[PDB]
Amino acid sequence: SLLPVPYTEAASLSTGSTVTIKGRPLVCFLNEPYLQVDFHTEMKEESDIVFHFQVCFGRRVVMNSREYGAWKQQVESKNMPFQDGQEFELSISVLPDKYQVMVNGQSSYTFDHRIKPEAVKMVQVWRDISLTKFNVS
Amino acid sequence: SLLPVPYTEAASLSTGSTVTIKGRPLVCFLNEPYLQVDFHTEMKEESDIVFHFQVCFGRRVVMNSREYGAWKQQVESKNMPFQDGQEFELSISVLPDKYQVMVNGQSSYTFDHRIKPEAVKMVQVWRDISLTKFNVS
Repeated sequence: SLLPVPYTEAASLSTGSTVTIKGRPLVCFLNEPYLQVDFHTEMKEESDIVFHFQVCFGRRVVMNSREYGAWKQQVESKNMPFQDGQEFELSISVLPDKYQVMVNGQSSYTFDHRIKPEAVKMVQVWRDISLTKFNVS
Repeated sequence: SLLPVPYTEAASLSTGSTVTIKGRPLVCFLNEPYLQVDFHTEMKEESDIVFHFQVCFGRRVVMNSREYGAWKQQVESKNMPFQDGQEFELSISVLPDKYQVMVNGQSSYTFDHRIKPEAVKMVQVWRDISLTKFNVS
């Protein structure tokens, strides 16, 4: 029932789209496992990133974009709704002005659009998780 | 021919021991894949770490120890012998005073012993790599 990780899926997004991910960190929070979700402009892994969401479980979350190969202004959050050793459900909704990140049904992070979500062609979910579900509305 | 990752093996070390790892990052350096090698005091993942070696490919290496659950003084290196998109051979040798880390046959990092290497009971190799070989002399 596990999906391969790194997980790559071609995707198209617009206002109203939701990306839902169900997974579990591979190790305890003391070990600082990571989760990364990247919305790419092309199927290639080295392409630009419209939205980069990286969790360091139990510590912090960083968000950014990678434009013409360069990381832009990093946004950091210490909000940590993820629970040690538990399965999580993460949903990323495309709103007119921003992305809204729900964790286990709780609004947890937002990121204003820097590039139109229509530029997205691929989503990659990777780092230290097992993945059971991935869906795009 | 691939080994499972995270990879955990019971181990005993002393002066003269060598831990050899052969693997490949799962993604390009632009994506900053990580490699982590931890020498633990017990088979449990949450146990103390005598030697923590973490690579952020193309950026930096950090080394530390985790004693009674707390990270101690971090050591950082910008030395980056690892090559983008290539298979690497990493060897960690236990010398009387320190660990010596060879990357593709080149001495690349050292870390003075903070705890006797005889305290090690397990080695864990994890993060964003595929692993083809793991050996302890």
